[PDB]
Amino acid sequence: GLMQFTLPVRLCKEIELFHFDIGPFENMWPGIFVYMVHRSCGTSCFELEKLCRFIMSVKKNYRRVPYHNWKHAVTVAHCMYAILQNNHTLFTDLERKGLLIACLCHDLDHRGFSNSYLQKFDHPLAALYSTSTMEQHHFSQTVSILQLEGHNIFSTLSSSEYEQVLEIIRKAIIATDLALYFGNRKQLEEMYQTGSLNLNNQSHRDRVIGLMMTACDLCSVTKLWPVTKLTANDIYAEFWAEGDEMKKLGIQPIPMMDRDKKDEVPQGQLGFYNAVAIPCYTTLTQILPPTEPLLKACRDNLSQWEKVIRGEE
Ligand SMILES: COc1c(C)cnc(CSc2nc3ccc4cccnc4c3[nH]2)c1C
Ligand SMILES: [Mg+2]
Ligand SMILES: [Zn+2]
Repeated sequence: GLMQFTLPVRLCKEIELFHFDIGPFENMWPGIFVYMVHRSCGTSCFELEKLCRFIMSVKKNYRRVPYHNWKHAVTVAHCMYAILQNNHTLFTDLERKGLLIACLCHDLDHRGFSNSYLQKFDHPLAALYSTSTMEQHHFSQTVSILQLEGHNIFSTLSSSEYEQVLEIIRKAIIATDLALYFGNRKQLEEMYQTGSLNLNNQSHRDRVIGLMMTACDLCSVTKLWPVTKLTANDIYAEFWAEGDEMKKLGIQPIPMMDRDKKDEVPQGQLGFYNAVAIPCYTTLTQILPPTEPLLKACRDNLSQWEKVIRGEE
């Protein structure tokens, strides 16, 4: 009850900044997450025995893939921590509980392959879930782990609060399907400009939470340049393996996944920042002004990719 987690001084300070990197010491990541839950939610939000057992079961159900791994889960949860901390009063007690857990679980049991690859392969998950295939799988796995004896961190919620939190986590995880991001952001853009955006409207809150999930999920583009650049190696390591497997099915992959088109990475990064990253953090900054450091970090990184193209690095 009186047991806090404490980090070393450099981590205690930098963990509050949007651009924090959680470091290469895997054994510290669970404590970093518990620290963030305690400061974000309270030391009473969860029974520490059940939370610790939830964390270690979630860790076990992430695989050894280059990018969609346990480091990504904790990284995405840290970005959500920074958003919630910088927007103290805008979120309910249930939303703060649900969203950090949602981020930790958002890519559970990822195999390193896109929804398109599962469909073209004719993978069983593609028959079970026709759209947002992996994201429906990730939520399914989250419910499974919550139902293990000793793992139900929500047990002290009432029946209706339990149903509300699972529903927050479900929409939050579905919203990390990038196919759905584009329409979600256009709607939030119209609503903000015509002035109809209303944060007491549940359907509006849902949309805003969806954008927060895209922002946290893409947060490698908001780090210091050396982190952004080294994470891009892991992202393309997964993509190029998928392209290899497309060729095995007799299908030319899109250039993003074809290792033979490495040379076009810098130009592909520009398109991604201009079409997805910048618009995402711009709309998020309009709705939640204190998230501006993410937009500023994203624009810095766009500038670094432009310098790569101009041969300056
Ligand atoms: C997970 O989201 C991402 C993040 C965070 C960073 N980078 C990316 C990759 S963006 C990207 N879009 C394209 C389009 C054509 C390409 C042709 C040749 C090489 N790379 C390409 C590329 N990379 C993604 C998808
Ligand atoms: Mg995902
Ligand atoms: Zn993810």
